[PDB]
Amino acid sequence: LPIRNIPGNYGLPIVGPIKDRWDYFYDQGAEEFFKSRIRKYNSTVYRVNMPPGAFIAENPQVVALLDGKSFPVLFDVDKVEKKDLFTGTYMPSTELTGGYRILSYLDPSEPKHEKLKNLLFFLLKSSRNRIFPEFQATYSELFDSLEKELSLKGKADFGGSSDGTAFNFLARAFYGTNPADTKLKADAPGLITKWVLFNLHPLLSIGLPRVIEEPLIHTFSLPPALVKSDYQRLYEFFLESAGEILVEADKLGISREEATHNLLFATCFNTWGGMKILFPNMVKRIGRAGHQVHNRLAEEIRSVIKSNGGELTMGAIEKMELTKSVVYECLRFEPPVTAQYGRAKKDLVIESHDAAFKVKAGEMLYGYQPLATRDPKIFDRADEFVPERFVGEEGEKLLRHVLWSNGPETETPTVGNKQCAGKDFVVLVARLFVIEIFRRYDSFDIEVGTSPLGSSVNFSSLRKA
Ligand code: HEM
Ligand SMILES: CCCCC[C@@H]1O[C@@H]1C/C=C\CCCCCCCC(=O)O
Repeated sequence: LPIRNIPGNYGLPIVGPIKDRWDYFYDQGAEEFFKSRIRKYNSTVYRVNMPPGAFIAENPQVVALLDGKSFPVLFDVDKVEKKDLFTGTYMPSTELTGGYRILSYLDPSEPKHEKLKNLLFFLLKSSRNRIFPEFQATYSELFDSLEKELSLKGKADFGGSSDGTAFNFLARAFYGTNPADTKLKADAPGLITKWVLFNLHPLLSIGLPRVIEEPLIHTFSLPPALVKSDYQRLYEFFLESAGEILVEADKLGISREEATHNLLFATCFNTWGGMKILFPNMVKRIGRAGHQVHNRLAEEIRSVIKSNGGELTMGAIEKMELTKSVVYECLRFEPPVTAQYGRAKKDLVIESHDAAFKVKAGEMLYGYQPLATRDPKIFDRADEFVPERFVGEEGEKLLRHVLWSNGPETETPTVGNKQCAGKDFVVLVARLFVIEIFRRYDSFDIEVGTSPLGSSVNFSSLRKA
């Protein structure tokens, strides 16, 4: 391929980044922010400032990788460092996480990265026999509550009930603990939300005018001290609930304190936060796919479950072709976490589809995943949600291009990479979500809107079987 100069510029100091930040949050939004510049530069690889800049990030300058050929460089640990850039060009204060640099911020070359990731592998593996009955029991309550709300109001706010459900499910599946039986009561969603806000506010817009938002959440960090006691409530819950997992932490040579802050982060930020983005988006997309798709999903899931003697099992789910594919299409069409960063360890040649580009050691690389996963030179009808995309031998090959987990879907998280530790779990619970919906309902209608993180979704009808 021809070597090309990386297009784009960073504009003037201070003023360049601010204008790019207004574009990103207010005047264009992220998708059009990235696409308008692809069109301008005639390149899917270019230089751009990324938020937050201001006083929170020291350097907003990145090289954006916005196609599915160049983006995978971000998985390659021989090529990029993955230290302290989970949230990009800035890092939330370790005051927010008990003074620790949590697993998600550690490079694979740090020994504690191996210990902590192995701990989460154990967390997940040791919960395998609770996932099914706990998901089915807690999500059954969710849908009871949603049917109730629909009959009262004529619509049912999904996100307003499903946040509690997700956390209840995680506590019971991961720790055999019902939050209702603890001091947390039903408080966890609110505590986690505030704490996540304190972590992620430099990257978020909450719909307020820019005159308020910019000074309040985009220039300076929100003080960690103001969430410290909310965090302590969550910490004490993990300390008292994580008994069996803490013995294994002890065996792995991890302090009880470090294990607990890490278990909290993994459950509350990685898992519950990812679920908080994913499930309402799934409802939105599946809802938009229409009633014929719902009926086909319903017929598949029910038949397969009946063929399995009414028992839902891991192996039964492998039969549910459209179900597996729909889940994959949700993850491709709309990756829940869109921002992946990596610092070039050495000088690199990054190939895109029509040119190659030279980056120097130390440059921050950034990918906006939905432009890699909706890349029209990799996927046909790339901006269409196609439920059956991954069905059959030929569709399954395309999975290596589904990147939600910070790696190809065909690859496994290891202690050596930075691929999502809960990869298999996420795909599992997302499938169980679809299974629970369509073993109850032949179809549904939604009303949708925007959320600071993902989507705001209402059911306006739920057609029971
Ligand atoms: C639907 C929910 C989830 C979503 C959307 C999601 C997405 C992601 C993404 C994109 C990354 C890469 C971060 C980066 O380096 O830029 C990541 C990393 C990570 N995730 Fe997940 N994830 C989810 C659930 C989970 C679960 C269930 C676990 C269970 C323990 C988990 C644990 C982790 C950990 C420990 C890392 C850092 C990996 C490492 O340092 O090697 N996440 N996740
Ligand atoms: C809300 C919690 C996000 C899900 C957590 C899961 O561990 C991955 C998060 C990876 C990087 C976090 C970046 C924070 C921005 C999240 C929303 C905006 C976006 O999608 O980029």
